[PDB]
Amino acid sequence: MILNSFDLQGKVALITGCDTGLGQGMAIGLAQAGCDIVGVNIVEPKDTIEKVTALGRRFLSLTADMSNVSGHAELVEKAVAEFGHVDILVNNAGIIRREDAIEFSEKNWDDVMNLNIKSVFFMSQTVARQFIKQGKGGKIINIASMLSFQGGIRVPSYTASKSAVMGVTRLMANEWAKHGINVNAIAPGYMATNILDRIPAGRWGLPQDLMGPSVFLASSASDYINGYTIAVDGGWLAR
Amino acid sequence: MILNSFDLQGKVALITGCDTGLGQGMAIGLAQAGCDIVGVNIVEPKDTIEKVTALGRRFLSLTADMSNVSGHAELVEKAVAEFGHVDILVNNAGIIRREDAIEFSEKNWDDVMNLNIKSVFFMSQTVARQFIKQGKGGKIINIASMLSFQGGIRVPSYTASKSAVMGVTRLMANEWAKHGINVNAIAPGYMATNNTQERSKEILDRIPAGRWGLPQDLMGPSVFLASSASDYINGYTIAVDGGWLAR
Amino acid sequence: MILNSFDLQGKVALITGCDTGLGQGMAIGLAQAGCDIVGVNIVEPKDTIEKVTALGRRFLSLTADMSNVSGHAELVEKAVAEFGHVDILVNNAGIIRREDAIEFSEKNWDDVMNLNIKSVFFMSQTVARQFIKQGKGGKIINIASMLSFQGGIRVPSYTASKSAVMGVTRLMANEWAKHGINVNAIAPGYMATSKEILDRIPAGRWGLPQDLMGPSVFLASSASDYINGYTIAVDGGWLAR
Amino acid sequence: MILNSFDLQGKVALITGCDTGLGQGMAIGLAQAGCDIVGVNIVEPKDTIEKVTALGRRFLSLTADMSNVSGHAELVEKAVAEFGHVDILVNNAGIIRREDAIEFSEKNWDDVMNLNIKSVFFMSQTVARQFIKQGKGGKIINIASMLSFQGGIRVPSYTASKSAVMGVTRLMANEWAKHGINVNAIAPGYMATNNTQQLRADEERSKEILDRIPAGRWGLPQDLMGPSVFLASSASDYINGYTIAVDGGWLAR
Ligand SMILES: NC(=O)c1ccc[n+]([C@@H]2O[C@H](COP(=O)([O-])OP(=O)(O)OC[C@H]3O[C@@H](n4cnc5c(N)ncnc54)[C@H](O)[C@@H]3O)[C@@H](O)[C@H]2O)c1
Repeated sequence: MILNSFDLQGKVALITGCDTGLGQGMAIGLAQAGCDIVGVNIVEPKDTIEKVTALGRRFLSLTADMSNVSGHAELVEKAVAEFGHVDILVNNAGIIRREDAIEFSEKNWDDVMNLNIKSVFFMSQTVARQFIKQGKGGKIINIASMLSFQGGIRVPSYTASKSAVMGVTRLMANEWAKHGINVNAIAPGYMATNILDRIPAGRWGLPQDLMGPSVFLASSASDYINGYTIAVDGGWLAR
Repeated sequence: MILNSFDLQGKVALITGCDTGLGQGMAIGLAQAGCDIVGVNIVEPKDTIEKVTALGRRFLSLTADMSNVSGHAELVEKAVAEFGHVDILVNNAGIIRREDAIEFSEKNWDDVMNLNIKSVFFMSQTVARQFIKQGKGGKIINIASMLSFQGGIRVPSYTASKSAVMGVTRLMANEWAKHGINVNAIAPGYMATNNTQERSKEILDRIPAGRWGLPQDLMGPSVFLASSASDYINGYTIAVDGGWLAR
Repeated sequence: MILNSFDLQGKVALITGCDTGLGQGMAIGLAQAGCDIVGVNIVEPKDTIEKVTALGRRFLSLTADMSNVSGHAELVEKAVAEFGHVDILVNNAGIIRREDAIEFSEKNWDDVMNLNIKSVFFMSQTVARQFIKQGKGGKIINIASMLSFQGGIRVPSYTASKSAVMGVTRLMANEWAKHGINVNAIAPGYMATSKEILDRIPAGRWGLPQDLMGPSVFLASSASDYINGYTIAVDGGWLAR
Repeated sequence: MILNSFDLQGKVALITGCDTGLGQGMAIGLAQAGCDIVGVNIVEPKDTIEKVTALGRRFLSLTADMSNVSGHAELVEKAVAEFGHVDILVNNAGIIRREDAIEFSEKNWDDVMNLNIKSVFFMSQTVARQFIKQGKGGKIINIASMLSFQGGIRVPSYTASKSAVMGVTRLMANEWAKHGINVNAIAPGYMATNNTQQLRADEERSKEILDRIPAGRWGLPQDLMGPSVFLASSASDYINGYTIAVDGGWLAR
């Protein structure tokens, strides 16, 4: 029965950057579908923890700067100790820096790239090693952007990193499919979080809009989807 | 709770070409998710009917050449009687003709384009009107292809039609989002069906999944795109291809 | 010497739909680069002929409905008889029909598809047969749209046909590239051929027929020999935004 | 008269990585079209200098590590001092590192990203500042890849960087097109240069790729001369933010 394919009962999902907005939405969405949650945040995710534990699921709350790639192995070791396994990774921790391209600083380049693409690759690598050891496959969900498709303005490192996310998602699928690993991405549109007439849906997107697609991509219901980016954008890219 | 968003209890789904292969899979998947099915076919979908009814769901079997666009209005009327509404449409009925591009006949062009794109737009329109009348939105799922993205060989009208499907999917979402209608597409990879019956091994080694797709692989994605779980996805094509486009 | 690679002296270009605007621009640009021109139009391209012949180039004006695919072999035979060979095809003849998608007529579907994609495929087939006979390769330039990439509104058959153009361009390259035939497309942006739209064009101006002269000469020349199956946007940055 | 639009007489082009292969091809093509050339290389590009000067054009040879973004301004200042202006930038300097993704080292990440995307953005920024000062527009040509479109294997930082090139090309156009600056990219297909040397030595793999190139041949440096001149010229003035594949039909197949 196909509805069972969406059910994430007994699954363990590690979501970086889930204290608020989109990442919170996705963490709560995965918990609602049955996942226990490991969070990695720089801010304590109390509201998320309350909402996750209120569903009767567990939340392991890890505090770390995701840009420190040497730190990743331990984060995943702790998750594995606490739950026995890690099944799903959502690489949502990210930042944006706005400055005219002609003035753009090296700091505003490095900080964004270090988090939005470099740490995404290395965290995916770290978790994939654990998936392989487990031998039962795994799911990775990266977070792309409309700026994976279009250039935008004043955010060169964000556009670069998000375009890179879409590309590296393809490579990870190509290389790791043999390990039973799916790697896909969600590209949110313009979301009401920390233009409107160009959205066919006529509304801003919300964290709630990412719950369904994230459960879908985290579940057996999307097993033959791999290396692909799915726009959750109210039709932005269509117009 | 989010798992309730995938539940299609009480919905009616019209699927074209569901007697076999991919369409059969989507019809059955939609039925398992709670849908009553309306089939439109050239041959009786006997197996599909038995599997849909075995789940305690209803199946209306309509028979028609989908390429006849004047006959679409009636098919939707027949559905609205009996079931009372139509909430979901899957435009899966299609064909392919293989012939060297330099020799390609007008017949092999028209036959493919009439079904694969023309009939798809006009059926979507017909069902869209019904959606608007009903006033509670709706879902359309078109079927794209790897040949919406890549050219292939010896199938100019197929590549043309499937590329056109990806594009009209965008327009229909743009124009009809205001009516609460989501129009998306699934692009299957290389699937084991009648459509694809050592050349095989070269392709297979370029599918990261390492296996042909199956009708079962479209059940999850089709239920997803037919449900509230995908409400902010519109005008978009999702590849279900085992990583083909990634390689 | 690379500038020689852009020189189209001795070449013959068949352009459909070149009486005005973009098609006229492309025919003139090709003529400026050295091409003699064969036009196919519904009416005499009088102004285009004047401009081409003023450059010292030949113009053969054929009058026909490009949507009649049974007529193509004759059009190509006439071009080959007049000049001895045909080297370049530009499939510009096209139309658009605007009408709400929910009300869209079958006539406004058929009319647009017959010309914008069906005739494009069959004209390309017709000319490709001639290219293969000649044995010196050839060039096909199809005309795509921003609506090959985006949906638009009120023009279902236009979007269908132009999305199809981008796809069939890929397939024709796949099959014919081995013969030295290059099949590519130009996707013009918003051309002068309101403020809301300009503010989303990075270049901050409408495109002009002259903006297609360089790209069409490039894709018709030796300078683009390893480009095949590809659509090039000439859009002032529209798709980037 | 349109052929004049391709003529780069009086123009000055700065090409990074033009000692060999693709970059050398583009430098020579630009020089054949009339450009004086500024090279930025790790060693003196003797062959390229020979060929460019034989055409009657000037070659300013700069030796520098393009990954050092602090040194870019000085490179451009030298160019401007020599010729009075810089009109065209080709961001060709790049590397690739092959290693299983599951094992991929931090070094193989950083070295590739630093050159292939970071330095590309900052060199573009440096030259764009000069274009704005001059007030006569300018051309930037970035170098994408088939791996801007497809994933590949064993080269995560390459795929990341080249996908990022396609994206930043869009943004740079968005911001700078108003100044008559055109930022575009060329995506070479499978070209017979050092980067495909190992691949081409494997007879079996070589044929599997070649059989999937519709043109039925590998690309060569000469195949980028025309497209680079085009993108560096007034003939492409309404093309902006776009990546053009020079791939013999690879992406079409
Ligand atoms: N590898 C693949 O199988 C693949 C890949 C991409 C897209 N597709 C598309 O998926 C769809 C399903 O094809 P398939 O793979 O199951 O093989 P298929 O040929 O068995 O499916 C075609 C379906 O359409 C029906 N049909 C044909 N002509 C019709 C007509 N005139 N009116 C009504 N119904 C008609 C057939 O009876 C059948 O049920 C098609 O649109 C196909 O082009 C398939």
